[PDB]
Amino acid sequence: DSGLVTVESRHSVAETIERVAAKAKSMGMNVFTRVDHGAGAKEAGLGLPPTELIIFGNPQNGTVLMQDKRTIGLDLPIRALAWEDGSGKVWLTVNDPAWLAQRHSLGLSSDVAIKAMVTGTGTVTKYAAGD
Amino acid sequence: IIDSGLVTVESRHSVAETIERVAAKAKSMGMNVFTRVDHGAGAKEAGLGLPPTELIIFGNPQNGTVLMQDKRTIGLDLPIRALAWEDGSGKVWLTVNDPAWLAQRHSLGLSSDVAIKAMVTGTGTVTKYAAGD
Amino acid sequence: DSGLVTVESRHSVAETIERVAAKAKSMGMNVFTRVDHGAGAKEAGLGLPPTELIIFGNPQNGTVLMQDKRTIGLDLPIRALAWEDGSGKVWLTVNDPAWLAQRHSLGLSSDVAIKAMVTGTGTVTKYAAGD
Amino acid sequence: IDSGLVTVESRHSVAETIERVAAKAKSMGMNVFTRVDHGAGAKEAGLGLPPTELIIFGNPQNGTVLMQDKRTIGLDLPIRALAWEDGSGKVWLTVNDPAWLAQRHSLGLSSDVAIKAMVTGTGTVTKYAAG
Ligand SMILES: [F-]
Ligand SMILES: [F-]
Repeated sequence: DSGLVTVESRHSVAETIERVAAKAKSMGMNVFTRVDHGAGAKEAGLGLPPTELIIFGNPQNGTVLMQDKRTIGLDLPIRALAWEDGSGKVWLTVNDPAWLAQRHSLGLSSDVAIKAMVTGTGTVTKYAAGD
Repeated sequence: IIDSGLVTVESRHSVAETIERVAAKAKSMGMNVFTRVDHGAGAKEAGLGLPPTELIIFGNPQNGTVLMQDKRTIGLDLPIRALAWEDGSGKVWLTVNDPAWLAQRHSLGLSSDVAIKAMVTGTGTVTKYAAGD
Repeated sequence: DSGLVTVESRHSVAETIERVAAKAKSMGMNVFTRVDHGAGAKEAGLGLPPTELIIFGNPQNGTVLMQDKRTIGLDLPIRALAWEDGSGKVWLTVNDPAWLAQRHSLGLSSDVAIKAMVTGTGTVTKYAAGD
Repeated sequence: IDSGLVTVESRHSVAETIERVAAKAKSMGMNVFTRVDHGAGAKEAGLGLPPTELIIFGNPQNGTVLMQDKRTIGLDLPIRALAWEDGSGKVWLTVNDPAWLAQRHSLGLSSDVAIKAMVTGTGTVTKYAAG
């Protein structure tokens, strides 16, 4: 399994990302940065449809994860990719937190924090992609 | 130290200097530095303990765009990420993704082989310089 | 004579910043970062209503200004501040580019770039603050 | 009258001067918000500009106090510093005079301590970075 969770969005790429930020902030998560992959492609002289990455998370929860296995800090804070395919359909892609826990071999001390990350990712993803 | 696409080497420098060496070597190769995330500082703002731990995000947009033209989902795992972190015994480690592992995860095709090899070269060169002396 | 331009916004602080970003990108400007002053006050245990800064600009235009007087790079890229007052009213505050031209003693070689910055700041502000 | 710009010569390259700003600032408990490579934006624009980099950093607790007095100073916060190399190879570090910013936004007497802290923070960081 890849651990990639991709859902269709009812909004454009820009609006989907702003819905991720708005919902993450309202649940007390910080927004760290946004990486406009589409704009980077345009400056390289290459073609790419709208593609944006947003990085967000709750450092309280992420710290407990890293206290168990520090290498998960490579994959934190939470990342979400909104992108438009060639047909004009918009998708929203995130990591399955349980898959991330398996990747870094997290233990029982991370259990509550993983479920918090599962709930946070699901709530933000469902809100941002739905109406 | 390799497991599940994670590559970890020991660094001869502090966490801060290791991240500075990542940024310097990447910029000298024409790559851009996108952001830095101080996980250690975030732990302190939360009132929790954590040794120095810092993430840096960098890469070459020309190479990354070619990968995303193949499978867009790899844009979730780009730009390149590196984590410098100090353990309890005072040792400093540098952890990066194996680019060939990230290519499998997103099922990249033959048309990405040149760009994947370039990503492997950039990752290995930055990591060797940052952790070495 | 502060060189501050402040107009009422028809949108919330978050929505006003989103409209700044969307309008800037559609005009070929890059978005460099966003600073959530209000969230920074909350992390410090202090009170502050919604307050957000966004930094954006066109490097082609900004480079011309810095080729003239490099110190203007301290005040570039373009900055915009959306903020809510105690009554709930939202404001959008930007620098007058002509005032920025005076602060750094720009010359005739920057005239086209200053006009472009005046046009860019004016177009982004009216769109974001207007409905 | 005045410009409010303080420029000192640095003994280090542009990149090293900026990294020394970040290192000193973070050691004092300030956050680093972003860096803007003006020189890279010039090369991407196809224009010639020597190395030029901006860094944005500050103490959000001290910034919040100032913004509680006059919110518009949030347009000019967090603290900004510009390292740049001239045509002869000399590197300069340019910052805002915090007292000049207090004048610009008409800060009152209640901000005087917070203004002094910004003066101390700016001077301490700049002396280390350029010296
Ligand atoms: F601009
Ligand atoms: F500050």
